Amino acid sequence: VSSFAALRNLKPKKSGQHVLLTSYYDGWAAENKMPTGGGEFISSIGTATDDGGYIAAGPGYYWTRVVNNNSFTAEDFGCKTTATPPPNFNVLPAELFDNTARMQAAFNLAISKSFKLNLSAGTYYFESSDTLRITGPIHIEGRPGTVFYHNPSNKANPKTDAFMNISGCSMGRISSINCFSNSYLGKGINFDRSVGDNRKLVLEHVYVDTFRWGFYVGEPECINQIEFHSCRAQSNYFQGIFIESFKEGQEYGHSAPVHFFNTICNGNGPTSFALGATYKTTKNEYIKVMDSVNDVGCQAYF
Amino acid sequence: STLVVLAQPDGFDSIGRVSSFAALRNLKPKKSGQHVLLTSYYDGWAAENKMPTGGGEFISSIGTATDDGGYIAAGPGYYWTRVVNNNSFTAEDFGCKTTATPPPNFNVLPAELFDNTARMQAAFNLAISKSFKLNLSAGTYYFESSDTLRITGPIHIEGRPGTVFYHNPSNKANPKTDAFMNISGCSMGRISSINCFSNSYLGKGINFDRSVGDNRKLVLEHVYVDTFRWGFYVGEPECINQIEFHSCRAQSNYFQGIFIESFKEGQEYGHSAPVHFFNTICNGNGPTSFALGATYKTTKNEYIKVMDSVNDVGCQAYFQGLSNVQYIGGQLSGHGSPRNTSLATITQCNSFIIYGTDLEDINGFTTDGTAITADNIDTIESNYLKDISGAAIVVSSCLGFKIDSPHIFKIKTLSTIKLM
Amino acid sequence: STLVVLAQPDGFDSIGR
Repeated sequence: VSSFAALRNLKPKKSGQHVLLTSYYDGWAAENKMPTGGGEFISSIGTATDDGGYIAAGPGYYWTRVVNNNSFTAEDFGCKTTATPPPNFNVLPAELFDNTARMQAAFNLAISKSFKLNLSAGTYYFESSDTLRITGPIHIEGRPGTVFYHNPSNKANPKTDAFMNISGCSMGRISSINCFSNSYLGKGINFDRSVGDNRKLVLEHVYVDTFRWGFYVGEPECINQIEFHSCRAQSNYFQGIFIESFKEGQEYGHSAPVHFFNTICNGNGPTSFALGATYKTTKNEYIKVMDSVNDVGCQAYF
Repeated sequence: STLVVLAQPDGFDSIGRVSSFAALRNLKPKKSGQHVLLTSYYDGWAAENKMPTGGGEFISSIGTATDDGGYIAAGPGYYWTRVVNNNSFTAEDFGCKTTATPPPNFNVLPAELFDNTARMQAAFNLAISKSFKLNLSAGTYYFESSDTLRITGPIHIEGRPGTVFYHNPSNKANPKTDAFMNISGCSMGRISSINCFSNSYLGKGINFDRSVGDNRKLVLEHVYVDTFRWGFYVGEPECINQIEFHSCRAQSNYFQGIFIESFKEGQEYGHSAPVHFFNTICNGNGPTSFALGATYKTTKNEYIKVMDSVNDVGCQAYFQGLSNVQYIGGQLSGHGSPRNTSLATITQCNSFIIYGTDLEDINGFTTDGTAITADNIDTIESNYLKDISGAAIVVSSCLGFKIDSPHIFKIKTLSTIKLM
Repeated sequence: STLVVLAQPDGFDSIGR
């Protein structure tokens, strides 16, 4: 079978057939690259919810992937990578395909079935009004060169909306990812208790650059016993790490303990260039980066 | 004509398959070197709601070899061997099964009871012998056997969030003290992301021994041990040199979460050294009032009294006869009001150092079993001065003890540190 | 006839490598 859409249109004669899917999209050969996202599928007669990865549905039948070694790749869900842009201020990648909805379907499969998600090198681009959510324990493993690039153009509040939200991820691991935005807007990764506590989550080689805040925590009891190993927060507009369990006049609360091992915060804070900069969105709107002409910051705030 | 059928988009379905591993045992080859496909280890997955598992590709040989139930399927005068990819394989390749995870309540068993002990022993043997990594899937593996599961050499084991090992001690010869899992000789191994529990307050979770050799640089990561009698047990010298615990948890065990005792009184001196704990937690270990009154009902309808005596006490962690021990980060806490003499007890060690560990919530007792309240506090200080009890951390005959400045709270016993 | 050969439990062997 040539592509995932062709698979949706392929009607089986009997439940339990095995077929081969070469690649998720066709036309790799006219380009200069190899097929990706293919695999082996088995048919069933009945109804099921199409997923875009694991399950391909037609009228009265569906096809399910055979998953090997309890793991899969984001390409299995139709995500695409491209060449990485430089870290300069308003610079976007060369091709702009939005991966948010397909990557959300991939995260949902990894949390539901407890498969490990394998990411490849290159940049995944994200330009969506929705935040990417992790809502349970998960294994994610990238490669040296795995990049998540966030465009805040479509967010309802670009300055404060989060790119990625993590909640309830006990005993998970997330390794080898580089998130950056080139905008001085938004939160890189936001931790919440909207699902539960991230009780023994481990982040390893996670890098967050050029947002407004890199790692953000703003409520109690949501990062108990979290661990950061070899992580980096760099060149963010206010702080690299911002943890604030409660504000003035609010009920006391905390999270405890918190462990940082060989993590670096470097270059966070308003520079004179940043103070004067204006961000140009893909809809040709202009967003003033500064809040006030007297902005100051720090590397880490606990 | 037939090539036209084969070249259709669904032509791969016209290739045949072997339906199960037993069918593979009965498949006689015509010639050594044939290749065949095995759909799944067991058949009948389609009548259920779930996908094939444990299949792969096999190659035939003419001769004799010892069957494994995984790697090699043998018949009379021939056999079949799996093709293994990326030097790794899964427990399903050996016929293991998973089921839905029970809640952590006291005498609650899973819904389906298939015993995985002999097949998991075969898989461990293949991983140690050939140096392949073993991949485990989510769900519970159930274990109910008179034999302990043994690891006897260096190994890589990698589970998933939700991988559970459930142990039923009904068939053990001595349920109260028999180990579920024995580790020995595992230098440079790694074991990660496993949750073992028993719901019985009986047995040892993971026992370390020198029956094969030293566990010289074994690394345990995200290994949880719950509701046994002891979570991690060490009971002889020179068997955990340079071991490492990363992000591990021992929780709700009857006496201790961590029990290390190189030698007892009147025995020759010995130790293991160094020992490294990083961000590990022991919590809720010790005899609770429910546990003191509980009785375990076995699958054979026998009743086993959980208590040893009505004055049972415990602690979160117990270290004896060690040297150069570092406890970095982590937590030790008595959540649930178990009866504890202390949170940590240290005896006859050399250089025990605690860096910023979180200590909290102790419900204090003496070694006899006397509750330590305000009303009798003065009496305690007179009559139990020489007892190994009465503090959040009790230190006895330790050279080079050191604790920095952690946050401590809810200490309802006589003192915070006791030195003796 | 050849389809019957290919559909046997050891049919994958008849593919060359």
